[PDB]
Amino acid sequence: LKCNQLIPPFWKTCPKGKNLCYKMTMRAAPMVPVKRGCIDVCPKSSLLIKYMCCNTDKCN
Repeated sequence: LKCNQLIPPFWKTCPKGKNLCYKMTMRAAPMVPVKRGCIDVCPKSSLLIKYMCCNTDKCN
């Protein structure tokens, strides 16, 4: 269970508990990928920022 952060080859193995990941793109702008990382589950997405969470590696 691992996930890529932004774009060039740089992913990381997620820690126990957090077998999921995400990609916080901004809704303010179209979908600007600001954050990306290893979590468990997505928090409350803000109207200004979309939290694109998943359980599968690479998805972010």
